[PDB]
Amino acid sequence: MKGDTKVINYLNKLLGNELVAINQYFLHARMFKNWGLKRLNDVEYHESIDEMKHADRYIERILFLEGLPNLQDLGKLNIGEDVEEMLRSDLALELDGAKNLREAIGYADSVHDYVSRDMMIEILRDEEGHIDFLETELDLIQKMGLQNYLQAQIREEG
Amino acid sequence: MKGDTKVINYLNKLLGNELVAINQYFLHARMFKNWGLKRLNDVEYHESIDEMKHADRYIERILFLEGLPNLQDLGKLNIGEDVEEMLRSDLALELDGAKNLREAIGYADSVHDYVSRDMMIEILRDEEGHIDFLETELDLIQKMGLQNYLQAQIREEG
Amino acid sequence: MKGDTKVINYLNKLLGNELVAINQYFLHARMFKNWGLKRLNDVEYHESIDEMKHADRYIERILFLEGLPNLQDLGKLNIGEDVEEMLRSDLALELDGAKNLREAIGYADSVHDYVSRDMMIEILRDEEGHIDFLETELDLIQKMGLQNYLQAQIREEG
Amino acid sequence: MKGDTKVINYLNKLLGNELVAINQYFLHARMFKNWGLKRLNDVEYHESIDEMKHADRYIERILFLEGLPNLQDLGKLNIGEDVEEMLRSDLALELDGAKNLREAIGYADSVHDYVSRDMMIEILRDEEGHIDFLETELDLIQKMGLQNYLQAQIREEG
Amino acid sequence: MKGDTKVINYLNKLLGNELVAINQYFLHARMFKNWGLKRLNDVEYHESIDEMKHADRYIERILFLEGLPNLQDLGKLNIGEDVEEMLRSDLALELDGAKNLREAIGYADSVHDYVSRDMMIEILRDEEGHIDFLETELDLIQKMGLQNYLQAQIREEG
Amino acid sequence: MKGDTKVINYLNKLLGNELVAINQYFLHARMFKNWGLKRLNDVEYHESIDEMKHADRYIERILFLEGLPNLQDLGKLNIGEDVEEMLRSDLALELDGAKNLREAIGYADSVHDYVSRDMMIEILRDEEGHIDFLETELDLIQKMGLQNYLQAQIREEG
Amino acid sequence: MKGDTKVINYLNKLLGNELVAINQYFLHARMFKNWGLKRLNDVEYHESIDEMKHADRYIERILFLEGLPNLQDLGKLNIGEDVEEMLRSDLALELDGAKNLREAIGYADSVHDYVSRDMMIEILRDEEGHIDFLETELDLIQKMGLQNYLQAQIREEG
Ligand code: HEM
Ligand code: HEM
Ligand code: HEM
Ligand SMILES: [Fe+2]
Ligand SMILES: [Fe+2]
Ligand SMILES: [Fe+2]
Ligand SMILES: [Fe+2]
Ligand SMILES: [Fe+2]
Ligand SMILES: [Fe+2]
Ligand SMILES: [Fe+2]
Ligand SMILES: [Fe+2]
Ligand SMILES: [Fe+2]
Ligand SMILES: [Fe+2]
Ligand SMILES: [Fe+2]
Ligand SMILES: [Fe+2]
Ligand SMILES: [Fe+2]
Ligand SMILES: [Fe+2]
Repeated sequence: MKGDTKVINYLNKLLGNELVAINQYFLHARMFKNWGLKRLNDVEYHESIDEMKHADRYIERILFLEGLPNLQDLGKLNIGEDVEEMLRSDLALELDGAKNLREAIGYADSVHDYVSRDMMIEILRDEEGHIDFLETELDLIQKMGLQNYLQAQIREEG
Repeated sequence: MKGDTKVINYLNKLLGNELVAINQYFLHARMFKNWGLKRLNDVEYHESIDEMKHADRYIERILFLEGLPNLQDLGKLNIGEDVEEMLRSDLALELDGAKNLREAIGYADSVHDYVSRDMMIEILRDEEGHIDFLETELDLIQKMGLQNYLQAQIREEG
Repeated sequence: MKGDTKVINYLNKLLGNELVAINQYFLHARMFKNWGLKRLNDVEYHESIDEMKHADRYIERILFLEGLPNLQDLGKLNIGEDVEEMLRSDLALELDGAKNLREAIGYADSVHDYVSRDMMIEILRDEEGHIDFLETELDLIQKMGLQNYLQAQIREEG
Repeated sequence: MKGDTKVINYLNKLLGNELVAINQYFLHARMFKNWGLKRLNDVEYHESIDEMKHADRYIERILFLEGLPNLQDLGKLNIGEDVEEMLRSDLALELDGAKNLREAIGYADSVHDYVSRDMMIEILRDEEGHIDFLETELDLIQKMGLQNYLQAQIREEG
Repeated sequence: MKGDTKVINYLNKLLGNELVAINQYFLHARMFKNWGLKRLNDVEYHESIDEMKHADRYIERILFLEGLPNLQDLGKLNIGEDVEEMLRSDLALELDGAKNLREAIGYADSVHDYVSRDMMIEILRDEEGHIDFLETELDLIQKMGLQNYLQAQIREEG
Repeated sequence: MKGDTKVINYLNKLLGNELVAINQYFLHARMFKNWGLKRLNDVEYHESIDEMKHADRYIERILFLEGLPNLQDLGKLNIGEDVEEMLRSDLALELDGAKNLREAIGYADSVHDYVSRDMMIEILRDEEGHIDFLETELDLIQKMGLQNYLQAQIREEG
Repeated sequence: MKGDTKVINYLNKLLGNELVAINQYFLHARMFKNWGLKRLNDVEYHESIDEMKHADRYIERILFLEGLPNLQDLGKLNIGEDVEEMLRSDLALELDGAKNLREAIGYADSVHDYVSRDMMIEILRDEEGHIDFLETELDLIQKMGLQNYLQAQIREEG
């Protein structure tokens, strides 16, 4: 079914955001793993799979609307060298992605692409969950101190 | 069965205490949840359900004694902005409720409403359990320090 | 994540509606229970739990958006003294809450709070179900007469 | 296999009757459902599925005999506004369909289309069951009165 | 263990009340059974067993306290000839027994027979349940009318 | 609950589209079945049930909003005589229905009928799935040729 | 453990190859899915997961050897517009990656990084499997013709 062109560009831009998050979350996960911060590896990994699922949804949707999914262009990763910095970097990235999502959802509505919209509202809801997680971790770091926070990441949560 | 009027007023006043505790405990629970203090959310939540059960018992009793349960008037919530302050506020509230309970139990005895009394002694026993919990948490905060105490709330207790 | 201020006020106002319905439905339930109208106790009780779930969702959302959930202010209960009057009162309350919900959903859309909106559309759908139930019961009362209607509430529905 | 032409016209006319009954029974079912007459929704719904099965049989038979099933022409629905009127309308419709069935069965016999006949005798037997149901309900309405009859439809039959 | 004499007289008087209720409830049950009011037979029967359990408790207690249980004197039965009258008669009897129970509980307290008291408060709680049942049935009779009430007793409650 | 009048007209028009699709899909299914194209019978049949579910949802919604579901008027069926033509006809019909859906969804939003909207967005999502299926089949016919395509429909897909 | 620098550059270059293959295989998979070539979607998807596992292994190894995994630079995707072209493009990519792998394995040996080597020989073995698959499919296309080949991709392999 021939989709609206500008909807497809939004879908590709959103896809672009997910491709960045996939990589940044996966590296972060395995950095934590290497450092033995077992709990942060499990969570960041599971957020990486999340973004993968999101990318898949965009890709299928773009293809269905008869556009060309763009997996070639990869935006800026910002990795960071310590826990706080890296969590903070993931948070900034989610915030920028939520902004793009808000814009695309409004536009899909105005051209009547209600199913693209509905898929996007779902993804936003997942993002908003990732945002909540990061914000919470970052405040815990400050409330309990970095040393206690790190000790609390050594074992996986059952 | 037509109950003693003053017993019904006591039952409504006790109900009023429970309605306050229901709300204060539930908000507290979800504040802790938001902060990621998973363990305090589970406990405060389970104390909220507790007060709900208490309210239900009062409501059924009032109705049985042919009075009018009063769910319209809600006393002062005192929420607080940090863990200690909020736990302390729950403790003051339980202490005031135990006081009212002691008074009502004595009175139900003197007008021979032994089953109202028996229900109330049971509830008091549950309150006394909540009091124990709060007092213990508050002392732990001081003995181990706030930072260690907070770290200890991150995971739920199995 | 810092939410829009006016969205938070709407969320608190909606929360306020749920707190009223929680109490009015619960008292109604136990009044029916006392009268031995077993079936109406089961349904009204299950609608009380429903509103509780709604309140919880608002509370968590407000907290997530970094506002202060307001459980202190409780609007007017209208209890009533016989079945019809009480059902009718629940119906008026749902109708006013649906009105507030419609307004809040429109506003959340225009400030791009699509997830608050999505949660609210879900709640509205549940309300619309409660409305359907009350309207149906009220018509049954008239079609079959009060005496037959009452006899039909004595046993629980399997 | 090339069927007799007039048999195919009969099969299409019978199909036409079923298409009317499908719709009239389904709307009736959901009207009862809306009114909370749970038992009448279950029965009328199950009669709707019944007519659907009948339509399917005609369609397959017409196709097998190499004719063109006609699903385009839809006869007059007569919906009605209250229980009696609607049940009575379903009864008149079944009576007219049984008449057409009797005629078609005789004709299929005389051109030796014994399997079309055999399918039709089966369908007639089901119709005769629907007729029995409607007649019984309509007499119950008069014998026990409308109010008692309505109360008796509120719960589904196990 | 030698009990207080006046406690034993109270226990015998309470026992006397239970012996009356045992018989009155059992006859009532089987009257309802004979009339085909299956539901009232089940409930009144189960209240008869209840009073039997109460009698047993008094008997064991009196014996333990070294007194002589008195099963010889049987107070006035008031049977009645129709449903209302008979239910009303059971209600008056429970009311008189609750009065005696209230008096005995106060006295057991003042002579420090706390376990006799504790057993009696339990029994009172069961009586208060029987009172609730009778009051409810009697109001249902008036609210729905005798004819509808009777029809509602024909089948047992699952 | 009294719905917006124009929403009800949209719901009836959408219902009208579903009634057409129900019949066109069902005949198509049994045509394929007759031709021994087992796989296309299973898929088209399952799309017929799909439209039935959609019709049911509209009917219940219209009734809830207190309008009159219209099952009397049936739009133009376009059946076709060979596989391609028939698939193509189903595709044109879905495309026209999606158009009407897009329009109705926008309007329900502007009069605040958010639950009608939410139901409609769901249905659109199902339609968009049917569209995908038809488009894919039609391209497969061209890519692999009609003879190979037909052979591939002989067995059902596990 | 501080690894050899040039081994880390090889590991990053190999990682780079995997990141390209991940994306190219995933898009290819969902293109096939969209076209209804169910079997090629399953296989290409499962090769995408394969490359992901490979990337993960490189990432963990680089981190262990104390280098910086590079997920920022993405080489040229070559997508293609029809089955042959796309399969052929995957084949050229695997061939270039096998070449880089052969070179890296020899070098790891000469600096005594035997475990990096051992991981790489394993990955090469998987690549060599992908190469086999693509070569076989491409020959099948020629031996049986494109139309027959396409028909053979419609159903998934059990
Ligand atoms: C007003 C703020 C309240 C909130 C936010 C709230 C919330 C909740 C929640 C989330 C549940 C769990 C739902 C479930 O059982 O699956 C629950 C259960 C329950 N609530 Fe409330 N509630 C409130 C007030 C009340 C009031 C006024 C009553 C009346 C007495 C009440 C009585 C109950 C009872 C009896 C249960 C079931 C307990 C159980 O068996 O687990 N609640 N509530
Ligand atoms: C036009 C208004 C119609 C409505 C509202 C409607 C509705 C429904 C519904 C809700 C179901 C149950 C879905 C399920 O099986 O889970 C159903 C089943 C079915 N319908 Fe329809 N339908 C309609 C017309 C038709 C027509 C024209 C046919 C063609 C003969 C048909 C044939 C069938 C068949 C064969 C089943 C499955 C029966 C079974 O095995 O349970 N229906 N319908
Ligand atoms: C580029 C760096 C990537 C890495 C290191 C990576 C890694 C992984 C790993 C280790 C798994 C788990 C394997 C398993 O399921 O057993 C996985 C799963 C998956 N990946 Fe990736 N991946 C990457 C990129 C992508 C991309 C670009 C996509 C395309 C959308 C994608 C889509 C998926 C999907 C759909 C799953 C299965 C999710 C599930 O059902 O559990 N990934 N990935
Ligand atoms: Fe995402
Ligand atoms: Fe995210
Ligand atoms: Fe309490
Ligand atoms: Fe408490
Ligand atoms: Fe609600
Ligand atoms: Fe509600
Ligand atoms: Fe039929
Ligand atoms: Fe019929
Ligand atoms: Fe007793
Ligand atoms: Fe008793
Ligand atoms: Fe549909
Ligand atoms: Fe469709
Ligand atoms: Fe690989
Ligand atoms: Fe490979």
